[PDB]
Amino acid sequence: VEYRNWSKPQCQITGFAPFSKDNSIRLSAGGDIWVTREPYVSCDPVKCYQFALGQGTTLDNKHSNDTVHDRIPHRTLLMNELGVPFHLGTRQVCIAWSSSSCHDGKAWLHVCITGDDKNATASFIYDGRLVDSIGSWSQNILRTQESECVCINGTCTVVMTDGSASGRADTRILFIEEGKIVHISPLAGSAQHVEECSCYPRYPGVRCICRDNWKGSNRPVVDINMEDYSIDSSYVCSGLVGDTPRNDDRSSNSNCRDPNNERGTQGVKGWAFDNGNDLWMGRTISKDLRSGYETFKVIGGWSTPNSKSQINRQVIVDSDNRSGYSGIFSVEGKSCINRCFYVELIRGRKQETRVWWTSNSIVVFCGTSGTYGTGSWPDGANINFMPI
Amino acid sequence: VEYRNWSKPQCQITGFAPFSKDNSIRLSAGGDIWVTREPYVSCDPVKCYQFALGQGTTLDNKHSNDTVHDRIPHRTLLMNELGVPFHLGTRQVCIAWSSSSCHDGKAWLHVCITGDDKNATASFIYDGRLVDSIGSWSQNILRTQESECVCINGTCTVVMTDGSASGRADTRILFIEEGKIVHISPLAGSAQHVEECSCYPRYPGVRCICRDNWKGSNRPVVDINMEDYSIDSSYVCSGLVGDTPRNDDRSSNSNCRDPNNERGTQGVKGWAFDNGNDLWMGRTISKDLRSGYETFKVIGGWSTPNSKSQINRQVIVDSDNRSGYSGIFSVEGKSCINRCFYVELIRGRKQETRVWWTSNSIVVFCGTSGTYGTGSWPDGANINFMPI
Amino acid sequence: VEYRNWSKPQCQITGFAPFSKDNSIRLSAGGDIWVTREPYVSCDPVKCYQFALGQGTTLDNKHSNDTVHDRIPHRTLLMNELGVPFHLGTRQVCIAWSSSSCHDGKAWLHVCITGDDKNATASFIYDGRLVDSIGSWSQNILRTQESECVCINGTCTVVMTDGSASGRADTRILFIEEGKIVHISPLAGSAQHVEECSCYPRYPGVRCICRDNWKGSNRPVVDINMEDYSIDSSYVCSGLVGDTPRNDDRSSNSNCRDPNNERGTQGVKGWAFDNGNDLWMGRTISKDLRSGYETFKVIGGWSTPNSKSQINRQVIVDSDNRSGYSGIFSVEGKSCINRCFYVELIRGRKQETRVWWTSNSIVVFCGTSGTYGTGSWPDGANINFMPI
Amino acid sequence: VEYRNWSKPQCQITGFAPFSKDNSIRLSAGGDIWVTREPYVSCDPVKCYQFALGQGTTLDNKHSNDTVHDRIPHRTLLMNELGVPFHLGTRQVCIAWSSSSCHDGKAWLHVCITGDDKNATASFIYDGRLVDSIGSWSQNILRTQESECVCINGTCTVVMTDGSASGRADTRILFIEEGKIVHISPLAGSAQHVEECSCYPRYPGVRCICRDNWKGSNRPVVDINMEDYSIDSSYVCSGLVGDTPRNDDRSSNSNCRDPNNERGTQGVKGWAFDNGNDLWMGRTISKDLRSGYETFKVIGGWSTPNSKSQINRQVIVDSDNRSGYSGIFSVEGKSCINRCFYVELIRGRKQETRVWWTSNSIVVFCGTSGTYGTGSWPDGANINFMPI
Ligand SMILES: *[C@@H]1O[C@H](CO[C@H]2O[C@@H](C)[C@@H](O)[C@@H](O)[C@@H]2O)[C@@H](O[C@@H]2O[C@H](CO)[C@@H](O[C@@H]3O[C@H](CO)[C@@H](O)[C@H](O)[C@@H]3O)[C@H](O)[C@H]2NC(C)=O)[C@H](O)[C@H]1NC(C)=O
Ligand SMILES: *[C@@H]1O[C@H](CO[C@H]2O[C@@H](C)[C@@H](O)[C@@H](O)[C@@H]2O)[C@@H](O[C@@H]2O[C@H](CO)[C@@H](O[C@@H]3O[C@H](CO)[C@@H](O)[C@H](O)[C@@H]3O)[C@H](O)[C@H]2NC(C)=O)[C@H](O)[C@H]1NC(C)=O
Ligand SMILES: *[C@@H]1O[C@H](CO[C@H]2O[C@@H](C)[C@@H](O)[C@@H](O)[C@@H]2O)[C@@H](O[C@@H]2O[C@H](CO)[C@@H](O[C@@H]3O[C@H](CO)[C@@H](O)[C@H](O)[C@@H]3O)[C@H](O)[C@H]2NC(C)=O)[C@H](O)[C@H]1NC(C)=O
Ligand SMILES: *[C@@H]1O[C@H](CO[C@H]2O[C@@H](C)[C@@H](O)[C@@H](O)[C@@H]2O)[C@@H](O[C@@H]2O[C@H](CO)[C@@H](O[C@@H]3O[C@H](CO)[C@@H](O)[C@H](O)[C@@H]3O)[C@H](O)[C@H]2NC(C)=O)[C@H](O)[C@H]1NC(C)=O
Ligand SMILES: *[C@@H]1O[C@H](CO)[C@@H](O[C@@H]2O[C@H](CO)[C@@H](O)[C@H](O)[C@H]2NC(C)=O)[C@H](O)[C@H]1NC(C)=O
Ligand SMILES: *[C@@H]1O[C@H](CO)[C@@H](O[C@@H]2O[C@H](CO)[C@@H](O)[C@H](O)[C@H]2NC(C)=O)[C@H](O)[C@H]1NC(C)=O
Ligand SMILES: *[C@@H]1O[C@H](CO)[C@@H](O[C@@H]2O[C@H](CO)[C@@H](O)[C@H](O)[C@H]2NC(C)=O)[C@H](O)[C@H]1NC(C)=O
Ligand SMILES: *[C@@H]1O[C@H](CO)[C@@H](O[C@@H]2O[C@H](CO)[C@@H](O)[C@H](O)[C@H]2NC(C)=O)[C@H](O)[C@H]1NC(C)=O
Ligand SMILES: *[C@@H]1O[C@H](CO)[C@@H](O[C@@H]2O[C@H](CO)[C@@H](O)[C@H](O)[C@H]2NC(C)=O)[C@H](O)[C@H]1NC(C)=O
Ligand SMILES: *[C@@H]1O[C@H](CO)[C@@H](O[C@@H]2O[C@H](CO)[C@@H](O)[C@H](O)[C@H]2NC(C)=O)[C@H](O)[C@H]1NC(C)=O
Ligand SMILES: *[C@@H]1O[C@H](CO)[C@@H](O[C@@H]2O[C@H](CO)[C@@H](O)[C@H](O)[C@H]2NC(C)=O)[C@H](O)[C@H]1NC(C)=O
Ligand SMILES: *[C@@H]1O[C@H](CO)[C@@H](O[C@@H]2O[C@H](CO)[C@@H](O)[C@H](O)[C@H]2NC(C)=O)[C@H](O)[C@H]1NC(C)=O
Ligand SMILES: CC(=O)Nc1ccc(C(=O)O)cc1NC(=O)C[NH3+]
Ligand SMILES: CC(=O)Nc1ccc(C(=O)O)cc1NC(=O)C[NH3+]
Ligand SMILES: CC(=O)Nc1ccc(C(=O)O)cc1NC(=O)C[NH3+]
Ligand SMILES: CC(=O)Nc1ccc(C(=O)O)cc1NC(=O)C[NH3+]
Ligand SMILES: [Ca+2]
Ligand SMILES: [Ca+2]
Ligand SMILES: [Ca+2]
Ligand SMILES: [Ca+2]
Repeated sequence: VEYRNWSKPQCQITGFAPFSKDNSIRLSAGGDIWVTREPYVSCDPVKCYQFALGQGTTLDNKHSNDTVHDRIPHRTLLMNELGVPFHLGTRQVCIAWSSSSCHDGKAWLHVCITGDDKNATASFIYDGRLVDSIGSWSQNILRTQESECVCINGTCTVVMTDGSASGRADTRILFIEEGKIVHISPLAGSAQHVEECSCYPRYPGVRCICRDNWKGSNRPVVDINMEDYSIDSSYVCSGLVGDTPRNDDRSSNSNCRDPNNERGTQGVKGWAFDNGNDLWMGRTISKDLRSGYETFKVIGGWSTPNSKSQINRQVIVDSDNRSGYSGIFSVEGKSCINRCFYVELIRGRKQETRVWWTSNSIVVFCGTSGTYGTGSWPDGANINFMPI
Repeated sequence: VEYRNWSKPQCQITGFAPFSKDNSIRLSAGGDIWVTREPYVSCDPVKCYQFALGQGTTLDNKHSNDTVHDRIPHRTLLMNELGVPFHLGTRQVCIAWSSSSCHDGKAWLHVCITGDDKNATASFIYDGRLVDSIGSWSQNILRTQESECVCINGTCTVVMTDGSASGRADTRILFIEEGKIVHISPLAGSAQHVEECSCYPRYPGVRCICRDNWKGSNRPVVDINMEDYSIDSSYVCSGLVGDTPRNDDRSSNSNCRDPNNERGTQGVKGWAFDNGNDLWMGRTISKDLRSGYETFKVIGGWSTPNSKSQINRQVIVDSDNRSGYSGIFSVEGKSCINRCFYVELIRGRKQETRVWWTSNSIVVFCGTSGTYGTGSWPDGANINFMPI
Repeated sequence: VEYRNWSKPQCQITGFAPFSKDNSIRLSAGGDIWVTREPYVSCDPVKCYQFALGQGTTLDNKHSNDTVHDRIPHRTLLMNELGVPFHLGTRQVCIAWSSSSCHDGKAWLHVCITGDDKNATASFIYDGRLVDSIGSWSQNILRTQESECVCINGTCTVVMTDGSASGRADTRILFIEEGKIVHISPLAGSAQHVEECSCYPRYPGVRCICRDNWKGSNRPVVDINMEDYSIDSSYVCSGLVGDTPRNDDRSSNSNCRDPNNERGTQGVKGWAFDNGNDLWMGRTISKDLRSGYETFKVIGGWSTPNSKSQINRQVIVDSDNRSGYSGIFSVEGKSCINRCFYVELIRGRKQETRVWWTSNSIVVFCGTSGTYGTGSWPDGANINFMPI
Repeated sequence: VEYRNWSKPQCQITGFAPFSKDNSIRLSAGGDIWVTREPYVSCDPVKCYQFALGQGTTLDNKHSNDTVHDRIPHRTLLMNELGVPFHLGTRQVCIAWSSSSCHDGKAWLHVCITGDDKNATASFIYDGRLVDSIGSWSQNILRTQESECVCINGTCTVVMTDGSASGRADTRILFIEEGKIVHISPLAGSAQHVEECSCYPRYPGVRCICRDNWKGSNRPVVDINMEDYSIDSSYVCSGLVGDTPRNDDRSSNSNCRDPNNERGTQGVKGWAFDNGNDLWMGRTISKDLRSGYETFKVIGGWSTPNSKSQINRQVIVDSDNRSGYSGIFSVEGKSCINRCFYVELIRGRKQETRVWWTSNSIVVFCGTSGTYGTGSWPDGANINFMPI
């Protein structure tokens, strides 16, 4: 077993082909399936596994009541193979409410976070044993990537933030190799609030399209240099730019430099990636809520400030449907490394009222160089059918 | 791991011995088991796995209502080992309503199809990652083999059709090696409507006994040359010839050349195979419906037009029982490659009315050179016992 | 992987130590667990697996009604590891109502029998594929060992009988190597009715303590020579001799030669083994029914006709409890090959009336050279608790 | 595969980081999960597995009624990977009410105990087969470690006691290598009643912090020499000393030599470990009951009699919550061997009355050299939600 490093050109994609779905909510109406949220997937050198943060209970349990709450001690990192849902025999990889996982080539890595909001502990597990841990550095809800981290040449990198969500915070990028932290570096560059980074490998470094939860609808970029521990911020030029809440497409701005101050506050985890001066990107269909999902390439979306010219769009989830979080995950090809993405479709309480629980299901597509068609692959759970 | 190529003489069989059954419907009355249809099996160099197209739900679910519909986004390729039914921990290999799977020796291949009837995408997955994809080429429900494809010397071949079911259509045979499409060839020869091909390897090529859904009760043959990408049609000489609806055994014709124009329209996926001038073949017992199943060798059924002389018959499912789809699957012996076959036994709605769902179970036999006996191995689900 | 041959001295045992139990019935009252009967276990070079003949249904199913019947098409060979019960994800190894399984060293072997009582087929599966098959030879319920077969030097041997249960029958001993039958030999020696043989390896041959279901309470012996295909009968000298029904211990006879004609008819599968002139043996506690179980060595029980002198007894199941079938299974030690045994504890219909199903659970002990204590490890299912 | 021996310096810890939890009780309210108690975990060279003594039944079973009883024949050693709970497909490793398991490097070892209180049998299983067994030596409930045993250089060691709980007893330390007992040695030194030893490897020997159930609140030490078979007793100097019932922290004594005679009788399995003259140790928060849990290092707690000076405390379970048994388990690092610990959280009958069953769940932390935070990770099962 050699170490991962990703020195292959990114695959020239043409859109996204259908790749997987797990129907968690439908099956939850007839079967013992876990209550989760905040999902993600990450492929080890051999196969893709699907993660999520389960709430120490199953859906048709009485314990499902009030799962809208994000943090509880009885929360853990569920992990199965991609395709197989989170049933009663799923292992619980660690105690956690915030997470991230990667695979350096040799073995896994799971940064699991539990504890109180004021003082928390992030445990670093690698190869199955616990190797290190870190304390909160600002006493306000220490959180992490919420998706797959990336390891180049034996060294994994996960960005982490602790401070206030809608107010400035303290973010740093830890370089943790073999489960052991061998460096920490704070944020540098023009970004105002970095939360929930979707990070992909781009030789010889790492890139992150994150979540400004305080000042902007535009998305912060974070650039990590694995050979130097140097950090850099920016923003996505895309005039089309998409977080949620969002302003409007003809009234949205971005200069690639600083928050657009357009409904900035609040948001959702998202993703995007470059191709020269072009930017492939996902977004919910709506500016106001997390309903439906759409992908498209924005011409000059990576190098020209405020470019709002799009080519190649695909509806992933129909506008009359729910979505939520989402992140990108990349996988090595035998020639180039492709980039795929997952999309969490949340059902239940707060939005939906018949029921008192909150859980999600997933869908996932992958970049293709070939031709494709059309559709809308959503949840499919009649709320009147579902228990509670 | 070397590549498959199948350069062994086909085993001289004498009938079919009992091999497997999975009791899916019975167990569905007491346990969380998936709703499926369109099953099939395919043996990797080591063991046989059983596939099916599950409808994003379990049987004793409220989501089971109205599963007679063939296509929905919440449809996926379930896959377990042969014998173990599709329970709540079965992985969902991909999103799909139409499918096919093979194993080139090194790894698997799954051509999964989803999307709209007017524009669909067939995703090609190999070794776990997504390698290519293809768009619909005629805007009318792009479909595929519905059983195992065959790979000789590193190159897999799946025939595919898109166009109208009862009217002519556009069929081609794609040669897709390593998940990557490296050729496409359209249909050639005398066949009028090729759907649902049961294809087996016959060195140094591939043969397919399919489904003429528009003009004939006789079954179309398709011949693929792996070394040339050349195609050829014919029809099965068997005067006995069997699709469904079928005309009558004393009133059925076939000239090995073109549709018999005897109740031609509509049909069902089926199978058959040669042995010199002889043809071993399965068929439902009835001309009108898919009830019961029978196998037998037709003397001169492969080389003499309209031969209706049969030797060696076996009742697989009693005439007072249900059947449906069926396909052949072959497996290499340590001397010759045998040919086995599966039979889908569908229960539920449309035919059966007490319940509102549609699902199947399976049985499967294998060619033998030894002696055998008698029986009728069907479903076994008292509809009055079953939920809904 | 080399072939098994067993050229090690049998371990000098001193009684039986506790080894495993699977609580199938208790767990069946709260969980989806299979309905079975006729269990057995067999250790592959690495670990012990537990088999049984499940009735195509789960216990808290409505299909469980009337499972007292021994034969149905919807019957299969369930197989899990020893300890893990037969839950909804257990694979069904083949279609069968009568069975046997062994492991030649390289891979498994399962002689599975289905079909009609008048004409049946015994399918021979090895290494996962189907290699051969055999037809009934007398038109009256073709049956086999019902426990593990034994393979010495690449050649497996399973004894088989077809004919009437309580009247004479046609028994032969087939030598089936690599799934392929390479010889058959009929019965020889003094035995009158051989059914359900418990066969263990005794270099350089095989020995079987069976079930005379027509003329005797004494148990028939069967001796197979792997190097010659020669057969030999006898009977167990033990005056203590135990089948069921049995006569009485002070009124029981055996001359090691022919049926004692003492309640002879009917019986149950059982086991025993030699040690010089001594015979270790299991038996139900009662002469009339299958209730409780006891083991003990009978001094001179192997070489002296009618010896009824016992030393070293152990109650395995209390007299106020149920038992049933049982067989011996041996396992290689790093110095000598030990001999263990399983005991089927049947509950439900015929005997018990509250419920309408029939199923069993198991317990299993193993020979020890060390010291031991005392107990009674039975089922534990309150019939008033159980469903139906 | 080489043998374990543990010749690495113990890792200098700084407290305990969060490592795992399995939410068994919550999930038991919606799903088929086992009833257990007396849990523990033990890491094989590759991954950690979690053990427990299940009561031959599931929680929402009617058989769960009256599981407060410690011993029944229908009791077995459940074993899954750490994280995955004990669901219906968990294997039952052996019949047992008292247990211990270790891994010599090559394979496992399970000392399983069943039988009557007056005469019992402890079966020794290694590599899957049964190798030896031992009889009770005093006719009064033969018991063992109840946690992981330790094997240095091919030889495993489990301490064992048989005699009266609250009165003196007969304890010895058996050295059982390859499943075979190759020595036994009785207790030596100053200890009065040794029960439930938590034993960790400390090159080149083994150390055990046990349970004086008759004369003291202080905890007995047991020292085993693997190269000599020599034993030695002591007591923990910690004035803070903690068993339950306990006296009071300002009124508790210990001289490292003999029982403090302070509420001595009764107790609970516990743990502790040295670091020079310092002693890291767990304890329930309360002197009277098993509620809540706390860890801390006691300055001079290993070498100075009656030292009650503590530094570095952590609340693991809040004082308003339940705990119970607990043991230490160590795992090798790539530089030093760390020490972790598990904590059983029992719910149900005796204490809790709404329900009639008794079962536990678990939490588990691991030593860290890094920084940490704060919390209380308990069960989380609303007793009003739970069945029965
Ligand atoms: C789900 O929970 C809600 C409130 O959330 C918490 O409730 C706790 C106790 C627990 O479930 C935990 O999981 C959640 O964090 C329950 O809502 C209350 O239900 C009663 C039902 O009667 C409402 O009506 C009034 O209640 C009293 C008893 O409380 C009755 O005498 C009368 O009916 C009275 O009219 C009450 O106003 C509800 N409160 C809120 C804030 O909505 C809910 O019942 C539960 N539901 C389900 C389906 O599981
Ligand atoms: C299964 O579904 C049928 C119709 O199929 C769809 O129904 C939707 C809503 C959903 O289940 C989806 O899965 C299917 O695609 C249901 O049939 C209708 O049921 C009512 C029951 O009352 C019939 O009677 C009349 O209905 C109204 C309410 O609709 C009542 O006030 C009166 O009883 C009235 O007489 C109605 O005519 C049915 N329609 C059809 C086309 O048959 C069915 O109930 C459902 N069944 C089960 C057992 O799951
Ligand atoms: C289990 O089955 C028995 C008989 O065995 C078969 O039954 C079939 C239909 C199916 O279950 C299959 O699995 C078995 O091979 C059932 O017994 C009969 O039950 C009725 C119940 O009412 C008895 O009473 C009389 O029956 C009629 C309807 O049949 C009613 O109007 C009246 O109550 C009437 O008094 C009948 O005499 C029973 N027959 C026998 C031979 O015992 C049984 O009900 C079923 N039980 C359970 C708990 O699953
Ligand atoms: C759980 O068990 C208790 C007692 O424990 C044992 O019970 C056996 C039979 C079995 O469950 C085994 O698992 C346990 O070791 C049951 O308690 C008794 O229940 C009755 C219920 O009615 C109480 O009231 C009186 O009982 C008679 C019938 O026994 C009725 O006519 C009247 O109601 C009468 O007032 C009785 O006093 C209880 N005994 C004790 C010692 O508490 C319990 O019912 C059962 N419960 C559950 C929820 O599973
Ligand atoms: C990235 O990893 C691969 C794995 O070794 C390194 O390149 C391969 O390594 C050898 C020789 O370099 C052979 O496996 C192939 O020639 C290389 N590629 C592949 C796909 O096999 C590569 O050197 C590493 N990257 C860097 C920048 O050092
Ligand atoms: C990943 O590994 C390669 C493999 O060694 C690194 O490339 C080497 O760089 C060092 C000095 O920095 C040289 O000694 C080697 O000769 C270079 N390459 C190879 C293929 O040998 C590369 O820097 C690493 N990547 C990162 C991001 O640190
Ligand atoms: C089909 O595959 C086999 C796998 O290699 C090729 O034949 C075997 O290969 C070698 C030498 O040819 C040995 O494994 C045996 O002599 C061959 N057969 C078997 C069953 O082992 C074979 O050459 C391939 N077919 C063709 C037409 O090239
Ligand atoms: C499968 O592989 C064999 C193995 O090479 C092919 O047979 C060879 O054909 C080429 C030229 O076509 C020759 O160079 C080889 O010498 C031939 N055989 C062998 C055993 O070496 C065969 O064509 C392939 N089958 C198909 C259907 O393409
Ligand atoms: C039975 O099988 C074993 C497996 O090979 C044969 O004996 C072993 O084989 C070699 C050399 O004979 C070594 O593995 C050991 O010396 C033998 N025993 C063991 C336990 O390892 C043995 O020869 C076979 N029996 C006969 C009768 O030929
Ligand atoms: C099991 O195998 C051994 C291993 O060969 C057999 O013993 C050999 O017998 C042949 C002639 O019968 C000789 O050529 C060998 O030299 C003998 N033994 C060995 C260890 O080489 C033995 O017969 C076989 N057992 C059975 C029951 O057939
Ligand atoms: C404990 O086990 C290890 C496993 O072999 C022994 O030390 C290692 O063994 C070799 C040479 O000694 C190499 O694997 C490393 O140098 C050693 N340590 C490790 C972590 O790999 C060691 O000798 C054994 N202990 C004793 C006391 O003999
Ligand atoms: C564990 O194993 C080592 C490895 O051999 C033991 O150390 C050896 O002791 C013997 C004599 O007692 C010497 O022959 C070796 O040369 C010593 N060490 C090594 C690394 O070779 C050690 O005693 C064993 N541990 C225990 C607790 O018994
Ligand atoms: C730790 C935690 O609660 N994470 C969240 C989960 C969901 C969630 C959400 O959007 O529902 C918000 C959360 N907060 C953040 O991630 C802050 N960036
Ligand atoms: C895509 C799709 O719906 N496939 C079918 C499934 C079943 C089905 C059937 O016969 O029930 C028919 C289908 N149509 C075709 O296969 C056309 N050849
Ligand atoms: C084929 C079949 O029915 N086997 C039996 C099962 C159980 C059974 C029994 O004893 O319940 C009897 C059977 N008959 C035989 O084995 C004849 N020796
Ligand atoms: C064999 C057995 O019953 N073990 C116990 C389990 C639990 C238990 C307890 O504390 O609930 C006590 C037991 N007795 C002992 O361990 C004596 N040290
Ligand atoms: Ca925002
Ligand atoms: Ca037709
Ligand atoms: Ca008899
Ligand atoms: Ca005490």
